[PDB]
Amino acid sequence: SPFSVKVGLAQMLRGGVIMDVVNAEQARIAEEAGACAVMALERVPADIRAQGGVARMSDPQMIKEIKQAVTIPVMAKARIGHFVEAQILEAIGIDYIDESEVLTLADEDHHINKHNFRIPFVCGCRNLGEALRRIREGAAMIRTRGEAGTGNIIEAVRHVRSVNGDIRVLRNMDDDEVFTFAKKLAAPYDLVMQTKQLGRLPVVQFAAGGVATPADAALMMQLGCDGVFVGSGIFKSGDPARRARAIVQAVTHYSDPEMLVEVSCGLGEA
Amino acid sequence: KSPFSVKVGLAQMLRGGVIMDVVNAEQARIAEEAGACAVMALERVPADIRAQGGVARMSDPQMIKEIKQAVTIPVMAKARIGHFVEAQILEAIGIDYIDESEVLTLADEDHHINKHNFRIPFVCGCRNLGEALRRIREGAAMIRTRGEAGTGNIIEAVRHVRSVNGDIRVLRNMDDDEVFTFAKKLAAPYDLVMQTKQLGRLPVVQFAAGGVATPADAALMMQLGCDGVFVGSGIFKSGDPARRARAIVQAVTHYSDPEMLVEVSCGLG
Amino acid sequence: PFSVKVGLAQMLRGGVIMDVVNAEQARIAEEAGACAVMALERVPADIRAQGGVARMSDPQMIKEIKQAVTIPVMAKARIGHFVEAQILEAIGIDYIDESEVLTLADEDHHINKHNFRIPFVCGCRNLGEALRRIREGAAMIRTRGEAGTGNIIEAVRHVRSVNGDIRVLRNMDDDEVFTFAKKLAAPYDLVMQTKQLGRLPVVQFAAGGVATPADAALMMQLGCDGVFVGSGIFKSGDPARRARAIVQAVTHYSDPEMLVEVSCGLG
Amino acid sequence: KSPFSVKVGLAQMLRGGVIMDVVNAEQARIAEEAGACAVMALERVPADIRAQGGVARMSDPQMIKEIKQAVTIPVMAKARIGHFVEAQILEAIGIDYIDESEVLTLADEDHHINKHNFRIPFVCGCRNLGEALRRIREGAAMIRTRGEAGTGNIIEAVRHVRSVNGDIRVLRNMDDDEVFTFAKKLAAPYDLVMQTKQLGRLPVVQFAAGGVATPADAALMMQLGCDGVFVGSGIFKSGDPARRARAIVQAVTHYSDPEMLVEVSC
Amino acid sequence: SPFSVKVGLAQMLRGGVIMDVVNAEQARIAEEAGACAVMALERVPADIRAQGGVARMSDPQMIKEIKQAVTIPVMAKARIGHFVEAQILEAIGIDYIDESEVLTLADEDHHINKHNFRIPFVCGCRNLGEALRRIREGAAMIRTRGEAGTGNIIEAVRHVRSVNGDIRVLRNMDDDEVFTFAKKLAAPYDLVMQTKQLGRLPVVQFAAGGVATPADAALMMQLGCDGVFVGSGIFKSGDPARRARAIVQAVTHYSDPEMLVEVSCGLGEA
Repeated sequence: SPFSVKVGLAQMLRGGVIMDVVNAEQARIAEEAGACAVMALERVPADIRAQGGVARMSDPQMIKEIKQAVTIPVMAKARIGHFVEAQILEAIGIDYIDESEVLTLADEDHHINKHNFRIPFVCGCRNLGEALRRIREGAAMIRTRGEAGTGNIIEAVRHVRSVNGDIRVLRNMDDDEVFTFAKKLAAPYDLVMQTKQLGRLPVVQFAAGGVATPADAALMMQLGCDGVFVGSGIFKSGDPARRARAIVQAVTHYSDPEMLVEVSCGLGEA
Repeated sequence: KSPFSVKVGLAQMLRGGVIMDVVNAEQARIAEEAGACAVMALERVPADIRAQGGVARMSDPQMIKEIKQAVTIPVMAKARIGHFVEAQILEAIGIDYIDESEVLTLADEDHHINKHNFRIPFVCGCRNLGEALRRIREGAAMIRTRGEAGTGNIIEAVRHVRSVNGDIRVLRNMDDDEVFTFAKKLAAPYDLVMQTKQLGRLPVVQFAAGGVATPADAALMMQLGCDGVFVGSGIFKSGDPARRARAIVQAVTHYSDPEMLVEVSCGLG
Repeated sequence: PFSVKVGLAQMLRGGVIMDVVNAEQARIAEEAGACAVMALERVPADIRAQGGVARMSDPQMIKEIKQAVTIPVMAKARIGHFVEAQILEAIGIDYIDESEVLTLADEDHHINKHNFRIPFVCGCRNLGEALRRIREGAAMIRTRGEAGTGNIIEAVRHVRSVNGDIRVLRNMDDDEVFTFAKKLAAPYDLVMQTKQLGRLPVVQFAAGGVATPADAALMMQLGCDGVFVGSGIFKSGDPARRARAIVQAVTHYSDPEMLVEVSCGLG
Repeated sequence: KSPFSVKVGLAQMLRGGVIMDVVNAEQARIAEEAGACAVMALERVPADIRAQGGVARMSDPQMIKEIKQAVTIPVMAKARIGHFVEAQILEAIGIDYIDESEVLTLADEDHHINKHNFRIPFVCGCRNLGEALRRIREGAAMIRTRGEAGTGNIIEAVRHVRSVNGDIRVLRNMDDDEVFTFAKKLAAPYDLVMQTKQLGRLPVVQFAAGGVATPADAALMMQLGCDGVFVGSGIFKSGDPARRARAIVQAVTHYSDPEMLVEVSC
Repeated sequence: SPFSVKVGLAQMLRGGVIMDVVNAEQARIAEEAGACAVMALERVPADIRAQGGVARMSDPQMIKEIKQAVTIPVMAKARIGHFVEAQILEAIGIDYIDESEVLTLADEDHHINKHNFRIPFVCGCRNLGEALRRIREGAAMIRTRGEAGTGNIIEAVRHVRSVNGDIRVLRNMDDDEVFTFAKKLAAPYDLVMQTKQLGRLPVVQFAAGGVATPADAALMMQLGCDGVFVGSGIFKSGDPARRARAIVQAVTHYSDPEMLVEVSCGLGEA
């Protein structure tokens, strides 16, 4: 009912690219390049790993600057388990909250109870069980955690293959054996049977962590992802507008090699 | 007959050849002039990949096309292991051969590209016979021994060449009844193992790669049963690249002629 | 040709094969509607117990059973004992069982079954094991189960393992089947054949611990094409009746009313 | 013709043969009559050695002489491994072959008899090629695969035969440059390894021993590349020993003829 | 036959000192000081350990410069297992090839098949079995590997004592027990019996690795060595001619303490 409408809200981002932006200049460039949403944060994931320090929810002032600078949906990060950082973001009037593992963990044992919010949440996962548990907690959209800040697609591929692999195993599986499968996944049985009946994840599945090139973006789409997230890697190059446009084109035309060649050609240093 | 057999055939044309890593057109011309049978186009060398660290991907199509238009010999380029889209892009640029390379950052830890789904032929690495047979069944048209790229040290290449050729020779004479268990222990497809037994060699062209630094190295690989060698930027990181290039070509052509090896090695710095 | 031997074995689909130690027992098994009999001198329950080495049976006793019935006759060769197989081929039996219930004769190699004109049965515990036996030329696979115990638990584990992995395979990304063949240690061409068919490229029966009609029927409902049954049948009061019951159970495996009638008063 | 080559030659005459364990003259006559190419004289069988326990030595020369005078086919007897004096005694009784046997109680854990110091030829056991080559260099004229005596179980004999013949085949095709390291890993004398490469087989007669109980067993050994088989008192622990004996001889003679194997096995 | 003549060639160096030389200046000094042979290489063993990098066969140009600069035999190094580096050296017309462990190993499992060459090889060893295996592969001369580049005689003494120790054990050994001794050494039985009958190594045995002083050289000779190798240690001093002459004199007069005092006196820093 109110969950299905949050699920529905996130289906509108299918075939899209979401871009990390630290200011309004960057948010405009991302919108202009055809990003389906922007992710507002103050310190990038590559400079969070490197500089160290504690990474929290961004200053509401800077989030509001980005929300008023574009007409596409705006997302922002709450530390895992930080249900009050989420309450604040809901109250600023952003479109989506990302319960992010790129920020400093705030509860080691419990995630936000996402059903208690009106606006939809994105959660990370590395396997099907992790995704189903986030969904039952009320996540409306799943991303594969991948390995943020590296530019290395290897973990994203492992995770996407893990999730889609286990979904395919489910489809043909003897019904009598799905009980034990739900135990081994540590996932709620009703959401596992829903996943069997759909033959896919009961919500939008995007790829995140290490998508650096058009070819990366397209690979994720060909593996069965519904869209991709991309870091500030884009804006740490010579012509950010061009690199941004390239990844959008790549996700739109993911099965067209001729298109991938044209956008990749002369694209510089990643 | 089959589209695979045609790709295997295409790769036989490189037998007795030297393939050279080139980062620009200047280098590609030198390699062609020195008698290289093909060039391998990449932006960052394997010795500077190990050193600088960072993620190593497929090269910019712009620079690959510059090298393709600068020579008439075949051009190869690297796709990260399992990165089937980097391969699609390279197929579409119109290069001759794709190298599914372990010199680049791994992109799938568990799966290699399904190489049968491509029109142009692939090179794959291996360290033993089972690894080579698995790459072939995935559709590799040409195998190289992974060796140990960026070091200048032939020791790993020798281990691997000896491992592969060693196991091929064991196979040739092996009781047929025992080849089933041999296929299990190799974790290799039984039909390609029996094909290898019947031929008494690898069902595709086998080159050596990783640590071939000197003419003597190149010739050693050929005397161990390799069909050709790959060579890194080591060539172009010396005083007279033209000369060092020419020397390794001559060494692979005249691998059983000590008198020739002395002449090309003499004053090589 | 292999496909001819595969085809020969499809004729046993929906059948019960019965261990028999003499002609009296072979006639009872045929009369009860067994689709084949398995000739041996010492049963698997008395092999575990008496100890000692268990070999191919005396050709004299096998020939007595072959001349006593018109249904196919099977006999056991020790694993890897290709000469015990040559002898059985030459006696004119229909099927050779390369059996793990006999004393192993080669720890590292199975018979090269392609070098024989008559078809072979082989055991397995998982898909990889079955595919390897098939490529060696097995025309029919049984799940090894746990012979001599009367305990169905291992047969269920193995049937579920094989059918489970076949189902996983059907829906599996083609690009991932290479690595799947590596992890199974199975020949890639037979794995892709199994994917295309959506089942085992030969007849799959259950063996080891099938003691009751309910056991037989459970095997059939799990996706087996038939069952083997030991001398357990003939170690009871009315062997004819217990034999008939298991045949009926395999024929009518989805009919609870039938299973009640044959199980009732079975002692 | 070296004195070793003559002993090697003597043993080649047993090619295609069956050697039978016999505890008396009655049994020795039956074995000769059934077409055994030699008899092996001992007091306690290997199946009753494992069971009764105790120390197993060279047999009483009296009983060996009774068997030697009872047949015209060669007679063999067992010396404990390393017991060079038990060998001296057997040489002096005038038997044809000495078996340096692991079925008897070991007498030297670290050294085998120096078999070159004897006029008559020796049989030695092995489990792999290196072990065989080392026995040969010590002067063994004939090798048997140790198998697993007293059990009736062919499994160890098959493992060992496959091991030896397997390594011989690996050798045939092997790069010459790599044979040095192969000799190191086998712990075998390099000259005998190169001899084995050049012949494509064992430089002496190779028989199978330990667990050959049935005609099918005997024939399997022959099809795996053995030149003959040894057989225990298993034969004489049956109803008609003459018939079971004759069957194994027929099986080794006609090892690639299934129709023959069926008739003798029935 | 052709092996015995290579063995014979190397017997001519008995009582000699072989000197590592990196140029013709050094080769002349070594010849003048009475060296029985020179060993031609580009990078010394002390600077190979320190600078790191891969150490290969030297440039044939520099080897030929040294061969034409002296009338005493010239040796050069081939990496272990590098049979083509050996073919090249044979073809330059040097007198001896050293299959050296001071260079980067090129085959971990196999040494050069030295019988396939016309000119004689030197090989290293640390024990008798290792020496016998090199000899059977066709080595005409053995050196004890010692510990090259250190100036420390300790490993050379360990190895010389190990080899000569096992040769002495062999001499008195029951013939019946030599079979098992050959197994434990992992050495070819025929070469072990040859060693028993001679009461020494069937080829010339020199000491190498850590011979820095006249006293070192003499100690090696008194332990039963037939000669010594010496590194560039000699040429890394004030008067190379003098230090060179001293070690030659020491090996010639190894049982004359009065001679050892005179050559050692005022010899400076090693």
